[PDB]
Amino acid sequence: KPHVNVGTIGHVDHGKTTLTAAITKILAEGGGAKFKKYEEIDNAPEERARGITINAAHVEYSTAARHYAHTDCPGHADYVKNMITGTAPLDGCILVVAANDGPMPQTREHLLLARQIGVEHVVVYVNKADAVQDSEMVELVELEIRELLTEFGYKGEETPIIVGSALCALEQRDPELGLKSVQKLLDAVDTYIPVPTRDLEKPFLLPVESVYSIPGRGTVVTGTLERGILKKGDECEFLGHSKNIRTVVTGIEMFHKSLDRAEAGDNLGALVRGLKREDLRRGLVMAKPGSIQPHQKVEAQVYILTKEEGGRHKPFVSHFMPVMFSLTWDMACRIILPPGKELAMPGEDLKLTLILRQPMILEKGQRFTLRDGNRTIGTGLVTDTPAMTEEDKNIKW
Amino acid sequence: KPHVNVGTIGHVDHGKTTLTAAITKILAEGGGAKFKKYEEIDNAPEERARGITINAAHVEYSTAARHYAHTDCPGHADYVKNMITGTAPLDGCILVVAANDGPMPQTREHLLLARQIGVEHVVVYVNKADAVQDSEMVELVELEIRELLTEFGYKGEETPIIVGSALCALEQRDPELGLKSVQKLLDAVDTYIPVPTRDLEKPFLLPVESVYSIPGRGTVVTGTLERGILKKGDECEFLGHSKNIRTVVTGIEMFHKSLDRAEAGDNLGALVRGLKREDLRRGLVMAKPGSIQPHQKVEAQVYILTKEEGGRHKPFVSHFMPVMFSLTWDMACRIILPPGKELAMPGEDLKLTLILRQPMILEKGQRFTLRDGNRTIGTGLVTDTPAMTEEDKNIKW
Amino acid sequence: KPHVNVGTIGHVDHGKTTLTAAITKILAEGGGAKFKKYEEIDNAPEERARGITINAAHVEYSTAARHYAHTDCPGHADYVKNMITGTAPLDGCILVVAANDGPMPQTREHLLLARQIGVEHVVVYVNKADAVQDSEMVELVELEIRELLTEFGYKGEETPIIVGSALCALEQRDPELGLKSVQKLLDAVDTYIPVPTRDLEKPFLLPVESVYSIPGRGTVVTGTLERGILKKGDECEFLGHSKNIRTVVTGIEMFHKSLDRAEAGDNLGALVRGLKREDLRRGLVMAKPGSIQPHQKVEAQVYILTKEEGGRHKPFVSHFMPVMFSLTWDMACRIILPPGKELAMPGEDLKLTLILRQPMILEKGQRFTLRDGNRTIGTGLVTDTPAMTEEDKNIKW
Amino acid sequence: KPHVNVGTIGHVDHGKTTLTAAITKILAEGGGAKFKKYEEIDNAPEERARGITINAAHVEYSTAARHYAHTDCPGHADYVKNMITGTAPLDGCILVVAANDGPMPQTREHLLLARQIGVEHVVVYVNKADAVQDSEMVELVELEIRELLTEFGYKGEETPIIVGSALCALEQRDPELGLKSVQKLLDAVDTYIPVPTRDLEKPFLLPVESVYSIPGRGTVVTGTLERGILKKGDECEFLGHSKNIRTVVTGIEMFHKSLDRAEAGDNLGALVRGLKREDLRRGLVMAKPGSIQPHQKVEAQVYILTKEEGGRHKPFVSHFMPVMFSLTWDMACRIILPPGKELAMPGEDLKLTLILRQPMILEKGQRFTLRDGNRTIGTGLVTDTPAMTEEDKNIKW
Ligand SMILES: Nc1nc2c(ncn2[C@@H]2O[C@H](COP(=O)(O)OP(=O)(O)O)[C@@H](O)[C@H]2O)c(=O)[nH]1
Ligand SMILES: Nc1nc2c(ncn2[C@@H]2O[C@H](COP(=O)(O)OP(=O)(O)O)[C@@H](O)[C@H]2O)c(=O)[nH]1
Ligand SMILES: Nc1nc2c(ncn2[C@@H]2O[C@H](COP(=O)(O)OP(=O)(O)O)[C@@H](O)[C@H]2O)c(=O)[nH]1
Ligand SMILES: Nc1nc2c(ncn2[C@@H]2O[C@H](COP(=O)(O)OP(=O)(O)O)[C@@H](O)[C@H]2O)c(=O)[nH]1
Ligand SMILES: [Mg+2]
Ligand SMILES: [Mg+2]
Ligand SMILES: [Mg+2]
Ligand SMILES: [Mg+2]
Repeated sequence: KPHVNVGTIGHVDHGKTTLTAAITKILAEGGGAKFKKYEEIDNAPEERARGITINAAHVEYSTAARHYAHTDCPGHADYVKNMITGTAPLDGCILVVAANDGPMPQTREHLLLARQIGVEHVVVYVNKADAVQDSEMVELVELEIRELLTEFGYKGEETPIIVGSALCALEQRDPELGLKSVQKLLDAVDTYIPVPTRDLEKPFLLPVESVYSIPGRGTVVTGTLERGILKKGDECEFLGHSKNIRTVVTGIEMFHKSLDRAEAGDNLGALVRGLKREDLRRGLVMAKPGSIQPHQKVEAQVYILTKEEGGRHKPFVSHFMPVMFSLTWDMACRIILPPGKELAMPGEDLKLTLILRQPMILEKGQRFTLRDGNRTIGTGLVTDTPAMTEEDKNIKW
Repeated sequence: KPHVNVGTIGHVDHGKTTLTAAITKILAEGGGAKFKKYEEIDNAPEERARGITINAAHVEYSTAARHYAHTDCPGHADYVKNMITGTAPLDGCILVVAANDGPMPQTREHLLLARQIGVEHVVVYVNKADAVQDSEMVELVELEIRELLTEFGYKGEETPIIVGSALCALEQRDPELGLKSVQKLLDAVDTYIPVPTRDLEKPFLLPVESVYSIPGRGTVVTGTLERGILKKGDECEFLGHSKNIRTVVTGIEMFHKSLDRAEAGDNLGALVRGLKREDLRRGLVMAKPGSIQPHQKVEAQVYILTKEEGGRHKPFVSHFMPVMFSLTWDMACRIILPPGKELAMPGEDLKLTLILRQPMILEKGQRFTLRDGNRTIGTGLVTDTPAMTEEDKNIKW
Repeated sequence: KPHVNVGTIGHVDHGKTTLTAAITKILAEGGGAKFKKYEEIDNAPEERARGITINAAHVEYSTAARHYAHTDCPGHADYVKNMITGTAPLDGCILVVAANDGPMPQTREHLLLARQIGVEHVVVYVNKADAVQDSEMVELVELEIRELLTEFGYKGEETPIIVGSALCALEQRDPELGLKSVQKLLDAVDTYIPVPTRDLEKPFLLPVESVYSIPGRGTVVTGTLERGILKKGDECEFLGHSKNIRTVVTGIEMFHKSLDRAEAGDNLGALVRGLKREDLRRGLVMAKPGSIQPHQKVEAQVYILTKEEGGRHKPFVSHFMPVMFSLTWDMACRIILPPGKELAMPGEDLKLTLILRQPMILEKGQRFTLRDGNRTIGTGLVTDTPAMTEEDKNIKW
Repeated sequence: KPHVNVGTIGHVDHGKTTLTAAITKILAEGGGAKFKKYEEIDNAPEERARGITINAAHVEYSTAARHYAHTDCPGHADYVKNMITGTAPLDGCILVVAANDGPMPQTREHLLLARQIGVEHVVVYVNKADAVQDSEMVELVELEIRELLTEFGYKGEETPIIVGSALCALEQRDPELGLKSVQKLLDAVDTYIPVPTRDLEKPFLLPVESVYSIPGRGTVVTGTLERGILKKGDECEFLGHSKNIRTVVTGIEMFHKSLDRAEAGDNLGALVRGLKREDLRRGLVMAKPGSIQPHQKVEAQVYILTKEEGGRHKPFVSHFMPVMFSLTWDMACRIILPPGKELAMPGEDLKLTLILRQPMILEKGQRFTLRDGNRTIGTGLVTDTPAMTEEDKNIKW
């Protein structure tokens, strides 16, 4: 069946793990010798991805329509890092909000992060409906949630909100609160969360990994199509490093065979017309003409690694100038702390403003790492590509 | 129940009006029903919108779930002008493709136009299935349409494609091809085409209509919130006329009453901190900080008005410099004709590249008119905001 | 007295009309008929049926046992046209063969036609016995006739053969040859030619004349039961137009009353379970399931109308495509002329092969007309139902 | 004396055997139809028709006008299997109906089988008139029987119905009910039941037994002409294995001599023009062009043999592909238990739908066997040739 990656988000102690466990138990009830229990998921593995350690539980379960890869994390820190470091792909989120607590600070942070990483669809599970002494408490929280969703870019009025008790469901009790709510939840997830797509419909985008030439045929740029479809003869535009080159792809090569087309995910060699090897370089991005434009200024959510993770031992102030690695390029940039913030502490995550020396393909949602010296000092997510201020372009380098 | 605006699109003679008539007839079966017949719909009345005449038929029908306003136009020129002019809202399109003919030129243009004007979802009706013997043909056409959808930005694999005969449906015969296809079509419309929204979850955006001052209180900008929600105390940013002014909305007023918030559709006066009346002007756009960026170069589908439509008398050539009006602003721009067109054919639409003298809010899907002197010679839609090339700078006036 | 439709057949000048006149003469004595002189019967009135003109004399006479409607026609062409169109229904035929001339071409053609239209009983009158020198001739002709009878499907051995002189009978002379032979002929007719039946034991067959709906009850098809018995609750199948629809007849209505059954000859409305108006159309035949199979190709003896009969003025060639009308249906068909035949001349009858665009109920013995636009150009009788050939199926309409 | 195959049919205990015995006496007394007593007959000589067990009692007796091969079977199962396998050919049937019981289930089932096997003539013996007091009971039973006959396609109005007591005739008492009734029965039997005929008038049909070549002369197919007449020069068509080949019989060989014609029952060698040995194969049927059409779907009354008879010791579901043998061909088929039936128990007969991977000559009334491995799991009789559903066609073997 179609595969979908989802995850429970929401403030600590609201029931994310209980829901996840209840889901695995309910769906694995149609016969099953082994399925992850609460405790087994509450204490999840530690995945060291690029020096950063994040405790995350990954369970799999299937509905009558889709196979799901579900991640649940023990603490808020795991979510922040995980969502910013783009370790676990995500097509949709199950926002768990304990009825008796209502949206909490982490509830909002996760929503922001889910929005910023590209999640456009969320399903809300108002958990702990068993511990509620007022049905008034429920109707009120749903309203607050829909407004919260809209506040964070989601269609609050369209978002499915299921009310129930993940606990009752996990301990197979009071079906109207437990089992039923979870079924209603899974149904909402099957219908509201879109199935992943290789985004073949978006303008092709190919980060140039390398360049080479074949005597007698021309210059070839290699790379993996991150999205769209590249067709032989298609017009292309290379962007980055303060340059814009418009030409045509006269040939596509994969597995030593000439092809008429390549699609997102294909590692290919694109033969381009007229251009010579010195005209191109790793770092440029070949895209459908006019589909994207380089950005030199960006706002990004950035996790600053701790010394343990191999990052900085001390904080840094505005105008700190590490080198940003994103896609296949690397570019020097200047970090600008938010108003107030005088120091950027290691282990801390914040919304930073980054200005690259030269405009590069830096799309919203695009991930990057910051390196100073030979170590990674931060990992981030582009959240906005604000307009370069008059003072910004008057920056020194 | 929910109201949704839809319309049939596709190449002439593929069955758009027959399908429309079939739908009305079928949904007319019982209740307080008075439906329009083929002839009535085919002989679409003309309508004038800002000096531009268009033959368009409008019918209404409701499924069990929604009410629909449906637009069907006789000729291709009708759709081109109607979709570029932005006369009415379009939440979804019903792309009609005749099975024997397969996708044709107008099939492509309408899809592109639909995507450009903002239609995110279309449902496809492969018509005239009755006129085919080889289901082999139909299968190929469906595959072809899915690639076509993907080619134009729509999720081809996800798009509902219904095969049938609008004629059999209209003439109440061969139900598997007729009635049942129409029922499947309407279901798909009900489920795949989103209900309109006021986009309250999007970043607030307020095109400034005017500016005034209240002694002892401050400067006020007036305008109608185009999307999102504005709250008293919200940080805001004015964009346009090469200016980036960031401040805060300290007061929102409507009906001579102060408000804590306003949302899309509200015509309001927004009191802003610090700024003076000379610091602002009609044409600027007040938006959530960093949400949008002004553009100076844009690609657009532009309809060149006819001489009798009040358009220009002499077709203009590349580098013509009309004045662009969009939102509440006006700005000089330079036009660059498409590669392959030496002149802007009157009464014809084309893909122009326009460069504004100054960056202004010009979002994709945004409409604008081009005026030469006091007369409008073209009305367009932003389709892309390409990277401003070094050459595009060197151009003067 | 039961009623039987009979008629004389046989070669021109063999004595059909004289015999017919002799019969009325002999029966007029006892008041079982009004004597019609040879001259009155010979100068047969011209009649017009669906434009087709044929001269036929109709006389009525009664034997003590039955009442008879006797048809006698002047020329071979009248017989051919009459039998192909079935203008004068025949329950049995009196084959007249002149002993002095023996079986002739038309003797064979009439027996063949008689067989093809469903006549199963023929009594023979070997006429002009007064002109045969001896029995050898007669005895030999009789033998030849019985053999001929068997050659065309009849039981030559059981078939009554009366020898005599219709002329002697008519002129009341030579009692043995005349009077006695005619009385013997009539006795044989009374005995060997069975009274007509409604074929109530045959599988019911109801050509659908129209379809209508009764709110709260369902879809009703109307038509005249051509044969068999239809009972409420009976399973039925609708055949034709490449449709295979099986259901049950849940109601039978005639004279605005609900009936439990109807019989051949009844014009009724059959309420059929589950089907909607869209499922059915005039032209389909409702029949006992599996009782009949639609045919798409047939051989038929076809009379091509002259322009005076409203037909074509010019001959047509092989592959001509009129529309065949039979029972309550109409269907395009392609005509294939006989081997050698290069032109179908108006006023000519010939064996044609017709292939329908779609299989329809078209049985051997079934009649049809061929129309080109608004005029009937041919009227035919199905004589065989050959299976479709590979190239036949590969017909382009 | 002419020979006519006959047998009694009717519900159990209605007096079939008694009537049989009563028959062997009345004719063995006068002449030498040597009677066999009730017990002899009642305990019929169990016969085997290809493993298939059939307790059938055979008896011969003659009437001054004919010799008869009369068969009587103990249980319902015997008749079903006997008629389905056609082990004992029937030119006519003697339907026994207890006048006190009237038509019962088996009475109807036997009439249907009789019709399904081609029996066109039945004589009815209303038995046990001695057990009935009122004459109304009787006349009512006769009316019911005539309705029953008509219901099954027989001419209920002309079918001879004899009332009496087979027990009285047998025990020679009450001549009116006994003797005189059986005398009336036999007279009706001699009169109503016609004499068979090889049928030399239908389109020649030659199931191909084998193929061989005569170098310098051509390909020869051998087989016994099942019907019609084949003449040298006649055009022919090979049907089966979806290979429609047409040609001409350039030679006929029987008894090592070249003949001009051959007729039904003749085992011959047919030399066909142009075709090569590879072009033909056993199993194909050579027939007059268009005279017959291959069938890939069929409904049939199939008897599922019992393990004792060699059938699959277990029942089979609607999804089973045994191999079907009929005429000289063999073909894999998919059995489709009718909607409702979930299994096919051995020893049980039922209407089945059969889909052959290829269109073979399988006419209604044609017999076949079904095999699993080298075991015959069922024997059947084709009763209907339904159209292939677009579903049936999309069948993968
Ligand atoms: N009463 C009640 N307690 C619940 C429910 N769901 C979870 N809990 C309890 O709340 C605590 C935190 O739940 P847990 O799933 O670990 O929260 P997480 O941090 O979001 O994963 C545990 O003590 C759970 O047993 C519920 O529906 N009702
Ligand atoms: N055979 C067939 N003709 C159709 C069907 N739908 C429409 N048509 C015919 O196609 C022609 C054009 O249809 P119309 O609805 O006016 O096309 P439009 O130009 O797309 O509006 C008319 O002659 C219709 O009767 C269909 O399902 N089958
Ligand atoms: N000698 C003789 N002539 C006869 C007899 N019956 C008819 N004819 C003559 O044969 C001719 C044709 O007879 P008619 O009845 O018109 O033949 P039809 O064409 O078959 O109707 C006339 O001249 C009749 O008088 C008969 O029994 N004997
Ligand atoms: N009263 C009466 N009994 C009869 C008559 N014919 C047969 N029976 C009885 O009915 C029973 C069944 O008859 P049988 O010939 O075995 O029936 P079958 O199964 O149709 O062969 C036996 O007990 C017979 O004695 C009859 O004319 N009158
Ligand atoms: Mg947890
Ligand atoms: Mg139209
Ligand atoms: Mg005459
Ligand atoms: Mg018995």
